[PDB]
Amino acid sequence: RMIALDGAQGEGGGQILRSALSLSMITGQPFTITSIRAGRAKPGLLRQHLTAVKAATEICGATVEGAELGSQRLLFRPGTVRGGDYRFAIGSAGSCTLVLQTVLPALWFADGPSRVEVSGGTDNPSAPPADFIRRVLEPLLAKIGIHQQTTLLRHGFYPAGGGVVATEVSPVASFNTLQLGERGNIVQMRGEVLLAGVPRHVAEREIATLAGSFSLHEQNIHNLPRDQGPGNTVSLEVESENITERFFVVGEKRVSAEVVAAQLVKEVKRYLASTAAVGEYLADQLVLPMALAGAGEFTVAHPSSNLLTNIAVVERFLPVRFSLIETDGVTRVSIE
Ligand SMILES: Nc1ncnc2c1ncn2[C@@H]1O[C@H](COP(=O)(O)OP(=O)(O)OP(=O)(O)O)[C@@H](O)[C@H]1O
Ligand SMILES: [Co+2]
Ligand SMILES: [Co+2]
Ligand SMILES: [Co+2]
Repeated sequence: RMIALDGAQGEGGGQILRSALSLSMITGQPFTITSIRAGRAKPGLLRQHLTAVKAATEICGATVEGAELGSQRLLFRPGTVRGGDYRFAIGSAGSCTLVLQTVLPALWFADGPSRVEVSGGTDNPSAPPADFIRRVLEPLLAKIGIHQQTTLLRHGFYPAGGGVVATEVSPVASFNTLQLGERGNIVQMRGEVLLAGVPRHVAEREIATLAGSFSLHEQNIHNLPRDQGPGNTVSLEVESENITERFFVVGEKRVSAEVVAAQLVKEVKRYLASTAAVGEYLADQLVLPMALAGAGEFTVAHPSSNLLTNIAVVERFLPVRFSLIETDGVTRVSIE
């Protein structure tokens, strides 16, 4: 029939819509969603979300209502998913990777390989950076039997954007079972600073802060002598025995370089303070792929609203069921 979704679910952001689009294309099940981001400062469909809808529409030849900027209602009726070479432009500093997050799962079930290229923002503060997708998520997808490779072609910063991200995807031959338990011992911690159109000395200060708190196996400075810009992100990649995570902070307008590294340090020690293998963000991004695979599990310290939202949406579209059991401040998310 028709699946009616409440956009106010969880934190009431764009996540429910992106996950809905993915699952609708895959299952063929049509859906309607009201109150899309209705509680936000900038409510309704933004350029990122509209581009996500337009991308999903082009890929499966969908019947759509309300695909417009600021629209808080969408009706989406999917058709047949087609593999191929796709290109989309957000037209702002909107997250390229979140647009990719939307349509990539559908292409896992295509006839042949596909490629999707999206232009826009590349290092948004509240989205997975292309480097996170490539180095954290995708190695885990591969273990599940999903083959996609993401490449950042060009960096785009707020507010101009102009960045470019592309992903290559092959159809899934066979799904597998990935079971992530405790995080296990730390193998390496790599610190990285991205610079573009901002003072050079900034990077050296930020790395010094990191090394004092963890001692980095790598201290990397990546200058972008182009515009590009202006932009600055500080990352910390945490490689443990059974998993690799990555945390980042975007150096902003007013804030000093000394503190942006410090708040990254706090965020990382928070992750380290738990035995949880998966961070709060990666947790919500593993729900759909594990659901589609029919099995799998992971541990996370504190299940976010986006995590629980993705679970709820999945359960509406798929016959899979998630159990969430907490053991000593750590939550095991498993498919029953
Ligand atoms: N630092 C981070 N590293 C990796 N992934 C992240 C990070 N921050 C956010 N994400 C991911 O980006 C997505 C955020 O979804 P969400 O809909 O909340 O976007 P948003 O930027 O909060 O905008 P809004 O919520 O207003 O729509 C989630 O999948 C989350 O896991
Ligand atoms: Co949000
Ligand atoms: Co490098
Ligand atoms: Co780079």
